[PDB]
Amino acid sequence: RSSVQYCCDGCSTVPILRRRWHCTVCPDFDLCEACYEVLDADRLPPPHTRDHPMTAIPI
Amino acid sequence: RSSVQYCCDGCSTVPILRRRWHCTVCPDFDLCEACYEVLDADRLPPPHTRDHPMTAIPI
Ligand code: NI
Ligand code: NI
Ligand SMILES: [Zn+2]
Ligand SMILES: [Zn+2]
Ligand SMILES: [Zn+2]
Ligand SMILES: [Zn+2]
Repeated sequence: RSSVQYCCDGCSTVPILRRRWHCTVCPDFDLCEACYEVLDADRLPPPHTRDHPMTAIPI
Repeated sequence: RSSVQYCCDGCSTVPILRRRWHCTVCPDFDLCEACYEVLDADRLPPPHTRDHPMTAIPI
């Protein structure tokens, strides 16, 4: 079956499991826990920027 | 990001990797390689039946 899943925009892991750090500003941007913790601020995929508020959403 | 992935109707693994055994008759039915090889038809969710032709589709 076809299933909607969240894929990390930092590392392309899919599905993100347990929780996803979601951008409140971008249209459709999510990070897994590891990317949220380790991705460098100047290496975020544009147009996401480091000032965008992120929220932890249960999967 | 939101992403369409294939989820196995036999074991619920998602994404199916490599290839998916896809039902030609049902609306949206897929098995991973492992389920296709070892699950008996009585274990598969109605309305899928053993006479439905299945085709291997690369992921
Ligand atoms: Ni949102
Ligand atoms: Ni089809
Ligand atoms: Zn990631
Ligand atoms: Zn953003
Ligand atoms: Zn399976
Ligand atoms: Zn079927």
